[PDB]
Amino acid sequence: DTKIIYHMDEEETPDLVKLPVAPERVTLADFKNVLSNRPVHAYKFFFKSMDQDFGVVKEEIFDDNAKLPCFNGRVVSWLVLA
Repeated sequence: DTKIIYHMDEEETPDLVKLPVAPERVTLADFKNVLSNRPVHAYKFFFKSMDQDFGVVKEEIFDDNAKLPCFNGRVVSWLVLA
């Protein structure tokens, strides 16, 4: 029910995936499990979100059970190595 586009440092273009789960209740784990071909543990994972005080920001999220920020119905992410 929910589509996250994500960016890689070493890719000309962003990827776009859809997860079964709903826009809420969708969590870092969901996203991670859809990336079986990638070495997930080596990455950091930032998500575009709206902070009520500073506006648009790239929020880092590290807990598998953390809901993912949605920017206008859309989850937008950046993967980075440690």
